[PDB]
Amino acid sequence: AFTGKYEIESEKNYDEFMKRLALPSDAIDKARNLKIISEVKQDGQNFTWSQQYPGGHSITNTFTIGKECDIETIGGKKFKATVQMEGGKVVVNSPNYHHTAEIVDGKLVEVSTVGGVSYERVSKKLA
Repeated sequence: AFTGKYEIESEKNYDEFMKRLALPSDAIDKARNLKIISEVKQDGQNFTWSQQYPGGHSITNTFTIGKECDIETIGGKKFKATVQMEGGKVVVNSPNYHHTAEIVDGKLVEVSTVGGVSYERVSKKLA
């Protein structure tokens, strides 16, 4: 039930996640809260997701419910994944990039996780 604009206003664990994720120090330090606008669109059961740092970099993805998709989150780490959806909550699972998203209380809740360290994150809606 995404289909809308979203703003991201907080994350939790950009030091432990990033240590393992593997970014150089300057990138880690600025990421602390380089703010991001997020947005999603859907056709029938084909989702089109989009997170955008104002900076040149962006994390755009596109995937189907059920069936199968591929992800390339930060860079040089293409994955394969069988997105599924259960309740009003999408999940995705990858060799080393679990991810999920959720709608509750007219808000968008979201996570990313890597077999040990999690990176819960939350977002506002604006459409």
